[PDB]
Amino acid sequence: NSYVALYKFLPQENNDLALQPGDRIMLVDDSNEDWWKGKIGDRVGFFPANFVQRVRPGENVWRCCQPFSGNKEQGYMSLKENQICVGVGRSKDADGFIRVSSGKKRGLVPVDALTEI
Repeated sequence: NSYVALYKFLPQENNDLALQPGDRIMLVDDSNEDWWKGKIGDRVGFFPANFVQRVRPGENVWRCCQPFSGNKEQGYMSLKENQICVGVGRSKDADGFIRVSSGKKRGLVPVDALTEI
């Protein structure tokens, strides 16, 4: 049931849940395709389904600290500053990169383009 927020979300309705990038969220209800219910702290409410990503046990959450332009055809994923990424720290490679997922995309990014939330 564990997710992370990818983007800022300001509540529109009383029943909404405010999100900040990097927030850990417990999923409560994904029965609607557009609006999911979840919990952060003691707050519960709705947010856009596409604003979150799964985080598995033993996965790290990072934010991009400098932009990276990546060649997608070779398996590199471009990053914008403040973009949220999920991966496993010890999977970093011999060449200064690491594979991470961000939203629906995945690829190699520089280790030095990432920092802890």
